[PDB]
Amino acid sequence: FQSMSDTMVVNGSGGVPAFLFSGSTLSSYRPNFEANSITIALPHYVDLPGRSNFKLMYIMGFPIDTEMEKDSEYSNKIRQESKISKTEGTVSYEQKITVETGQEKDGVKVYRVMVLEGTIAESIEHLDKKENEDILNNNRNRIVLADNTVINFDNISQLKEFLRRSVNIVIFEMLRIDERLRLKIYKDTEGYYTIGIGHLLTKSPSLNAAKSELDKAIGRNTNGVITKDEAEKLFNQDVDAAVRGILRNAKLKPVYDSLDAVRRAALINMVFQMGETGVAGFTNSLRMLQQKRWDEAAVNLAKSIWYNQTPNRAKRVITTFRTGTWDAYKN
Amino acid sequence: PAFLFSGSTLSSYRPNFEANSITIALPHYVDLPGRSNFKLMYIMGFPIDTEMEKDSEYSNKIRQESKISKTEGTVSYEQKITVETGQEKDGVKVYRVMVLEGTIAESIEHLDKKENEDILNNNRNRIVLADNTVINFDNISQLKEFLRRSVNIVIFEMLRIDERLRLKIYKDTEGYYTIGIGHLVITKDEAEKLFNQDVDAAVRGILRNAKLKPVYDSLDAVRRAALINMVFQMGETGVAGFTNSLRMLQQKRWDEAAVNLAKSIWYNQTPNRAKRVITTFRTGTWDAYKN
Repeated sequence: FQSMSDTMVVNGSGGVPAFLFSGSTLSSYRPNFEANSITIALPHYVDLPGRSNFKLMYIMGFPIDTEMEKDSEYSNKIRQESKISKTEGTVSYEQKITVETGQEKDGVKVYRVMVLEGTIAESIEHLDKKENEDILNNNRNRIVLADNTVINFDNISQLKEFLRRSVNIVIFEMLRIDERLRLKIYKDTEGYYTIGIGHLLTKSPSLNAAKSELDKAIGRNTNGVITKDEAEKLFNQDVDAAVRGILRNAKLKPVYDSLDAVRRAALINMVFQMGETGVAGFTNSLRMLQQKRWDEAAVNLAKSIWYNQTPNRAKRVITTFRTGTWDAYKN
Repeated sequence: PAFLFSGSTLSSYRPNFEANSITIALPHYVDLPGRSNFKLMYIMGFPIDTEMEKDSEYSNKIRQESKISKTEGTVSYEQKITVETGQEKDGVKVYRVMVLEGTIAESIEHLDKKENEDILNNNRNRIVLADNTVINFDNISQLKEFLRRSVNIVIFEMLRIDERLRLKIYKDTEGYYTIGIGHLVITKDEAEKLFNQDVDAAVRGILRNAKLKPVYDSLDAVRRAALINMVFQMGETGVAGFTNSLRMLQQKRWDEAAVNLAKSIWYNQTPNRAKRVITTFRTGTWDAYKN
């Protein structure tokens, strides 16, 4: 006679998903269903609010997104792929996104939702969690865009670095307006050679020393000129160091992680302007931001030499601290 | 339910959908053949059993509890059982199936897999019987002891005849202090547990012995009892020294063994027990003991 033994392992190319109920899911939307705790072990189907072709199946409290070629009752229709590349291209800041991990074969798709309708910043933090490392490393990782098209990534690292790019362009564009992008070396007000977006090259008065330091930074013979793309890299590196210093700061680090990445960037904006301890010495204005009283914090920030010395820039940053969007930057 | 999708399941049922595919990540509902009130839901290769008082599309009606004692009752060894583990809250039952319509012997071996320790230790264990009633067990050890008591029904009667069920401490025929059933005051229950333990021992000792393990695999449950019986009397090493007769079972030829056992000093030293065991070996039945 015949005994079936079913265990845990997933040893081959059948497309069974690995660690389907591991890790955690970040969701900005709660399901409800039933009052009995012990039936989340049972399948619960629900449509995602305001969407189409986006039925979810909840099980063990996790959302699973499911697609089928053959017409189905509980499965979604197959989603088309986006024309946004995985290697380059980005998704815009004001769109939510859904991050998934899982499998597909012969017109059947089963994907564990890791991030349900969250921001790019939130997803970046979420996928970086250690508990999630197992499910993201042994499955196919994709992003389901707002328009319900899909971007498939070759690996988790490619996705998160895609997302790293998606957030970082915005701080670049913003800072381009406030500080200027310079693709040739230029000597600034005090007499320091600079390039890109406010990147100091050297503490030496020699242009040659600057041209040499720029070469050292880019890793080629530049002759004092760089491309928009290299400038962006230098910027990203500078951003990363600015966030570094914000964490080593006792007054900035707290108000930092308590803001949405848009406001976090408004802080980075000041850091680029008046240095880390200058911004640090604002004190009273930070606490009002922490408390999420934007209209009041904006009023205190205006009461400053900074608002006085740079009116137009200070308004854009302050309006960015009111409405946690990039509304202040247009045209 | 802790570890709900951990360990392994043994099943005598073959589902009507593809195994080992992405396909199993979607739920499948089967209505177990021949069984009334026995809907199951498969997910990720595991069957989940559910009871709700409320009327439902993919659930079972609340199952009646069996009147069989969880502490000293048995289920007939001729019957398949289902073994489940899980939780109950507010009229709703969620049980992961560990053994689906398996024999008692199959269940005992499967519930001993270390991969299953965590889940049997941390949820409620119950047997769903052939007639759809259930025995709920206080803890998994009690279940294990229940099963063990159900397969040993026969070997117990055999050895209680040959070696006697003694409650108060008596002296074995070698100076050894012996209680229960040839075990080196208590109640008949306390003895039965010791016996289960000593049957475990003998079987473990038999497998671990090079000479006995192969000849033991080529035996049906009844002839196994005969072999276990011999080990209870003389030990693994003594039994294993019966190479002549011993090989005749590994060639499945009896009768030629029934007399090549009476050749022994063993037969001459304890003729009554030995004729019985020999007869048991010959017929592969219990007709030597049923009196």
